[PDB]
This record gives sequence, C-alpha cells and structure tokens, in this order.
Amino acid sequence: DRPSLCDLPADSGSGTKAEKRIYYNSARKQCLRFDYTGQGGNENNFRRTYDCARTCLYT
Repeated sequence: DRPSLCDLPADSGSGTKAEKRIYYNSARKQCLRFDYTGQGGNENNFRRTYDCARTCLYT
C-alpha cells in the first residue's frame, strides 16, 4: 500500500506566485495538476508527475 501523505488534499498554500505542481487525488486514483503558490501547503505536492506516480500509484 501507499503512504498517508497520498490522502492529503491539494493545498495551494499561502505564497504570492502561481506554478504547476502535481498532487495525488485519492478519490480519482490519479496524479493531477494544481496551482501552487510557492509557500505552505502539504507533502502531497510534486514537481514531477513521475514522483507522484512512484509515491502514490505504485513503486
């Protein structure tokens, strides 16, 4: 099975920018794009789709 961070929601955070990041959506079982503000947020936040896939889909 997958680590508990995979269950966290997408969190845009508290910062002043916008950049593309990837999160694992538990309800869809997919790694999807979100808007990250550059600060704050949670560990379900990947710069590379591949890293979300290895962490939350399957090793």
